[PDB]
Amino acid sequence: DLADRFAELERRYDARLGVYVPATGTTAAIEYRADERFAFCSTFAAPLVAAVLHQNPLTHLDKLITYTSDDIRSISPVAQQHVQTGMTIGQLCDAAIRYSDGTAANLLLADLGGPGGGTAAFTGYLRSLGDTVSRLDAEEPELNRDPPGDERDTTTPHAIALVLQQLVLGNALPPDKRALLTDWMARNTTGAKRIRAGFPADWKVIDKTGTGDYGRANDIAVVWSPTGVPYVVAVMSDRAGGGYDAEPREALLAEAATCVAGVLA
Ligand SMILES: Cn1nnnc1SCC1=C(C(=O)O)N2C(=O)[C@@H](NC(=O)[C@@H](O)c3ccccc3)[C@H]2SC1
Ligand SMILES: Cn1nnnc1SCC1=C(C(=O)O)N2C(=O)[C@@H](NC(=O)[C@@H](O)c3ccccc3)[C@H]2SC1
Ligand SMILES: Cn1nnnc1SCC1=C(C(=O)O)N2C(=O)[C@@H](NC(=O)[C@@H](O)c3ccccc3)[C@H]2SC1
Ligand SMILES: Cn1nnnc1SCC1=C(C(=O)O)N2C(=O)[C@@H](NC(=O)[C@H](O)c3ccccc3)[C@H]2SC1
Ligand SMILES: Cn1nnnc1SCC1=C(C(=O)O)N2C(=O)[C@@H](NC(=O)[C@H](O)c3ccccc3)[C@H]2SC1
Repeated sequence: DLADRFAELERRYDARLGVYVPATGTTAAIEYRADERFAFCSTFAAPLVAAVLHQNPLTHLDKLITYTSDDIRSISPVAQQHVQTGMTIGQLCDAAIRYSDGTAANLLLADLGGPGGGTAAFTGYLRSLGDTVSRLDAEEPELNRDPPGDERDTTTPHAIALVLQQLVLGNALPPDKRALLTDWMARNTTGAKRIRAGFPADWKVIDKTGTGDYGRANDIAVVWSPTGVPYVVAVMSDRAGGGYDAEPREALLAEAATCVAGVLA
């Protein structure tokens, strides 16, 4: 039984684990703590890039954004290297997805604009996709830091799975913009040890990870079977029992994904 397996993983990793896989015509939804809130961490970058793509003509990707020393205040593997030249919106989208670049995410929030440095407009974008649960309240790095149980900067496995389903498999974006989002997630550099690790090599996986304080580790993915049948997989976790400095445990996500893959294979 899946729920027993997931509960065993929670005990193993001193963690809280949330899992959602939407139903298909032949598979029931998989749910474990699916409606409990967990911090987004960088998983929000996927719908953030969708929002920026949706909002603008595609040639907005070529607009140069300049930024300075006081803009680098979070892990930013790409933006730190390009601070002297600026980055285009397309480069920012690439970095935000593929490297979880926090400065890139903050600059994209600013590009979206409006109250809360773009966080209200981001939340509004999710509302437009029928998500009345998720909320973004802070930028990077603060959005990773809310205490366990705090609702700020949270989604749920169920909510984020349904959002990602619309973005990747549905019609939230026109095909040209959808392809940009999907390809950036396909070329992600941060997810090899999470959902990807739980699915056989002949399944395709595209994903966006998140990692935060209090042992937070997330991954949201779309996977395709070897015959092209897609599934959406959201796995979220935290480790409040270890306090603020608890390490994220990628292996919890890999094991959870292995259990999911066993059901879907
Ligand atoms: C196993 N796993 N999976 N996901 N997260 C983890 S471990 C959590 C984690 C730790 C930690 O110490 O344990 N960190 C560092 O150490 C910091 N390194 C950097 O800030 C920086 O060098 C960097 C950031 C990103 C890419 C390359 C370089 C960060 S990176 C996040
Ligand atoms: C997804 N991909 N990329 N490279 N190889 C693949 S798997 C082959 C494939 C499958 C399938 O059932 O094998 N598809 C879907 O599922 C249908 N749509 C989407 O995936 C779609 O919502 C989307 C359309 C346009 C741009 C981005 C996303 C098609 S797309 C072709
Ligand atoms: C309960 N127990 N007993 N023995 N092993 C365990 S649990 C295994 C384990 C976990 C874990 O994931 O569970 N860790 C963290 O999280 C990491 N802590 C830090 O990075 C940080 O707080 C720190 C870095 C340097 C000096 C002091 C603190 C390491 S500690 C090893
Ligand atoms: C790829 N890699 N390689 N080694 N470790 C990695 S992890 C990939 C990664 C992700 C992610 O998308 O999973 N991130 C976030 O989410 C952002 N979290 C924060 O900035 C954050 O404040 C924070 C960072 C670390 C510890 C506690 C809080 C960053 S951090 C880098
Ligand atoms: C670019 N790169 N190189 N290697 N991995 C990478 S990817 C980024 C990354 C870095 C880094 O260097 O940025 N890491 C550390 O530093 C390690 N942190 C720890 O193991 C950890 O917190 C710890 C636990 C217990 C005691 C002491 C330290 C890992 S975590 C992954």
